[PDB]
Amino acid sequence: ALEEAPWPPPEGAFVGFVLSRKEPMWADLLALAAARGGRVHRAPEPYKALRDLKEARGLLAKDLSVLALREGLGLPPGDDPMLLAYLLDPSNTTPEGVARRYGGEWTEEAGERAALSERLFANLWGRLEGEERLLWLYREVERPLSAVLAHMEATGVRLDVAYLRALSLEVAEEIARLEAEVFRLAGHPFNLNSRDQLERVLFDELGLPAIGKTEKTGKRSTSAAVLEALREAHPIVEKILQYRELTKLKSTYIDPLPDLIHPRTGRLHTRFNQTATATGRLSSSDPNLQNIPVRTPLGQRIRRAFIAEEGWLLVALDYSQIELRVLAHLSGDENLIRVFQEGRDIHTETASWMFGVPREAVDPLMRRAAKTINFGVLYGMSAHRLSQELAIPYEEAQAFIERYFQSFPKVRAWIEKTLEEGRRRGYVETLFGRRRYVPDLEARVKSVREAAERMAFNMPVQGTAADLMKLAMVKLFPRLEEMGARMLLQVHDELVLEAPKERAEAVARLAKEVMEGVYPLAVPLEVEVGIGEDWLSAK
DNA sequence: GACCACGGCGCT
DNA sequence: AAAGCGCCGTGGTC
Ligand SMILES: [Mg+2]
Ligand SMILES: [Mg+2]
Repeated sequence: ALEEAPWPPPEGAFVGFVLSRKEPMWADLLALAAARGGRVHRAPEPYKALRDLKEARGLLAKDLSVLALREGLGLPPGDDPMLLAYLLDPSNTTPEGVARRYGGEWTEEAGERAALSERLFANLWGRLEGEERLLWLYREVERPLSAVLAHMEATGVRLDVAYLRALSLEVAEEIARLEAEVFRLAGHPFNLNSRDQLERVLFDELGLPAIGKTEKTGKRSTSAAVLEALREAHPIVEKILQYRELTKLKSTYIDPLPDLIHPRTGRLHTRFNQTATATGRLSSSDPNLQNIPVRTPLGQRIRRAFIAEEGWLLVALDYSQIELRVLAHLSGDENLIRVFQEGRDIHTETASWMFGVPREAVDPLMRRAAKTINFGVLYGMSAHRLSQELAIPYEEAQAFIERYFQSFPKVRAWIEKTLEEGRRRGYVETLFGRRRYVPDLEARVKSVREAAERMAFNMPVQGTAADLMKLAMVKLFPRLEEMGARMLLQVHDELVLEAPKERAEAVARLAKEVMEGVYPLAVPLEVEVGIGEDWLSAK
């Protein structure tokens, strides 16, 4: 029930391929095949074979499409059963799993993969039968978006290598001064990178009171938060906090990034994973460029390393208070929609409160602090943690939480409805109908249940913002190609583009408009836009 | 070398 | 009682 034919596969066939490694940009195409009707075609010389295809249909189409772009081809990605599955159940994140759940085994033979892609698409496509809403998301968002992600990955972003190279030597020296002090304070050297060794030193050798425990092993935590609480109990704590910062940045960004520069491009190429999140957001792997530093001074110094090619400019666009505007539209809370209809900003307002300064005195750093608070409280943070963090009394934190929700009466009602329906149906959905199954909504253990609920009511808000960003990327991409501009990165509610200096303004202008008008809501969407030679200056 | 579980921590 | 991610050392394998 599956014969073999000479390479030349008929049009519309599903491809199957094997890579030396999972990164499309660094991978060696080991094998390539195709499956159609009831037979399979294997290419004797894979690279040569790529030229024959007109489209990539099958598991991980975008990835082969990326490698294709890397070789000068324009093979756009088409149907991909992974996208259908992801839409049926966001827990379908890997081929291994999707193949086992929907009909087969993910092997290492290209032929078998092409055959697998075909039968999988057939079964999954049959399951979406009637799911008009998921069908809309597939054809109007996911499938086209895959093409967008391909170009983004293949294009990559420029990095100032010698800059980070020198930054490394500089920080290494500061790390040395910090570890050296810590050791003097402890009275003896030990591996500071080891949480276990630091536990003993802090809680046994020194007489510092433990503040909390780790989740799976119950050890006394040495988290930055636990360290905050002990900042004044001993001189060694501040030191460890700075060591933690520097080494985190150094080992995670400063040193690894310069070594990931592809030779044929001289740019960094990240993976944009389309089926890896339970809410519908994307993620970046290998170089995960969705978590590049930005808070601290050294963090900012690192972001300054992402630069535009000579003669071009980076254009950074970011939705304003994105998830709050979504909540207003989902909850229907008129007081909250009025906030936006009146051009207000909850982050600036919370910041004003936090630091005891008039709005107009809040800086971007203070406002950034307030966002974690606003979203922390919205999504479930406890009075206890809130009081701890802000460093205020329990009652003062308990009051803020009360006022917050009392101020937007409809939000809690919406939350409550999202859960009831979630309990009955077994899943929750976004504005466009993206679904996430949350069975634990009925666990008989409060601990597990309430955690399940927090995950449950957050999905529609985070997911909807995701649908929006993806939709916008799909509408924006073609407009950019015609203007000679390129899309480089996506950071959940942010886009980083690269445009020739003579068009950077028109591009910024166009992107902003495209994004703000993506899908009109009961509240306007505002996009902040910036232009500059490096990512930091862009925003 | 190649992986994994964890505690941590960078970003949204 | 914030949610969603991926990556880095440490320990401990294999
Ligand atoms: Mg934003
Ligand atoms: Mg953002």
